[PDB]
Amino acid sequence: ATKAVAVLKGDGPVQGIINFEQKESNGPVKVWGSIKGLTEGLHGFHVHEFGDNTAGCTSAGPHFNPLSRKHGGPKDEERHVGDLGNVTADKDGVADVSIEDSVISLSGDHSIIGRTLVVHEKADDLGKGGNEESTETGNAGSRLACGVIGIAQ
Amino acid sequence: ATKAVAVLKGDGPVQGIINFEQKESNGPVKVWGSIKGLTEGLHGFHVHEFGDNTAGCTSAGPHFNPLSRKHGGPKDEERHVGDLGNVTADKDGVADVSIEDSVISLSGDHSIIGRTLVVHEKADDLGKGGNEESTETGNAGSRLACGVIGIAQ
Ligand SMILES: [Cu+2]
Ligand SMILES: [Cu+2]
Ligand SMILES: [Zn+2]
Ligand SMILES: [Zn+2]
Repeated sequence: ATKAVAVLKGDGPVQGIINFEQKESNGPVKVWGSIKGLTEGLHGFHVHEFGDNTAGCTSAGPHFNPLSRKHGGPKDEERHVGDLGNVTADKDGVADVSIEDSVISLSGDHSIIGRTLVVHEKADDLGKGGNEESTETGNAGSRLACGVIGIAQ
Repeated sequence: ATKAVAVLKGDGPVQGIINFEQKESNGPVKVWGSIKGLTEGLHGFHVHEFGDNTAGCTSAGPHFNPLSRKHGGPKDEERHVGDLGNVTADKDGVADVSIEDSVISLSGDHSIIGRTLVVHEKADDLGKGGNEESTETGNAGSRLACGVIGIAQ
């Protein structure tokens, strides 16, 4: 598709809306929106594999990683397709998202449509942490809110 | 995908988990699971165009209908790809879904992945209602619950 949307819900006060836009298949996807209820600071922002939220966010699985790479920042080469990095929430706990990614897409093999967008408790270290977790989850912590990425108009 | 899941939620007491499985790209989709909190009776059950949930099920748009055909039961030529008929809830208000559709798919053009599955307040007059409106919604009343269809493991 060329436009997708995800409504982030969770158990806590964390909630938000993230829009995805892709002008043309080969093109980079613009991810933009707002999330409220976050502690100020950095928070992991990733696209997990399954858009299954039967057990809330835990059922979403691990990072969408079809090229079986290790975890890293969104500008890194070795990285999961879903590693979108961190989003910063201000003093009022609001994160006005604005990422532009070229690895994820809204069509094809790397299509995130049907998968789960997840916002994390802590910062993602982008794989520069030094331990096994770093190159697997980036040590981002628990999943505060998540939502299935769907086709929008 | 080969498997997908939809967790139905709404602003009322209605909810449930619907599963879909597709053995091969060109075969029929097994749809199954149950909904609770419904009034005893038949209930419209269709796949709507958008997986947009920013405004509850309202933002889901009309029934998924790529081939621009008229509304109808699932057993018709002229029917919407998204017309899955009606489910029936017992006097507990539980509907046990067990459909098998050949028109909808979990991949390709008719892919329902990333869209919204909706359960209605009224029974679907499977288009044979003759109401000009009938040929659009089949007079299924309001959307009690809905969910963006996602890829599951
Ligand atoms: Cu994550
Ligand atoms: Cu409907
Ligand atoms: Zn990752
Ligand atoms: Zn229809």
